[PDB]
Amino acid sequence: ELTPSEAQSAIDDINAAVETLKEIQSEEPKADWSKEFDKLFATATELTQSLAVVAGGYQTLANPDLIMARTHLIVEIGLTVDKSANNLRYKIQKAHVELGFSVTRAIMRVANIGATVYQLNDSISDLRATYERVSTYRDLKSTDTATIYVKDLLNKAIWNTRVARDKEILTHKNFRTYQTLNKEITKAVRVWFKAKATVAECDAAIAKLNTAYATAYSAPSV
Repeated sequence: ELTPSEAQSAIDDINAAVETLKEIQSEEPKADWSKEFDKLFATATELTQSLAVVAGGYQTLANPDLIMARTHLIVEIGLTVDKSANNLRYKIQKAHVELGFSVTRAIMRVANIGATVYQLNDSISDLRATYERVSTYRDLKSTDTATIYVKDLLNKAIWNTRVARDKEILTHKNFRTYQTLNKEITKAVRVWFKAKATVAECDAAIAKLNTAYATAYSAPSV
């Protein structure tokens, strides 16, 4: 009942979910949700290999309702982490602990050789229920300690500034212009490393970095 075409669509959906997850893992490596990403990716490989057997016209006796439930759950894990990364960045840490736990449980289940259709489908429901619940949690106060999600936004600004510095400032600007910008980058790096930095300190570091880059970009070329 699972046709080769349906099996290939499942493969494509799984691979798209895995690429989304790898990108987020690159940007937020210490995220609570990423504890078991290694197991998830290995399971995704086993799942697409089993699907590839069907897409290739060979016959496997692996249960189709189970393979598709695992497929739907991997897709859901991808969707959940993507929405969380994009929408929950300033939520209190409790939101991320709870959503990370839901993601971790879902990964453990999808990799579990004893998983049932009911359990996999219930994991999909739990990811959705957990996302909806923690979405209503309160936001961090600017005086709270920055979570790793806020620190990752600062890190992104640091790296964005380094990339732009090498392509636009070192290439065309004064040595003093380059060095001044590097000093401002260093100030942001220190905030990023300070374990007790507040949300406000991270937001201020981002804003100062953007102003420093603008100053350097507007400098006269030579």
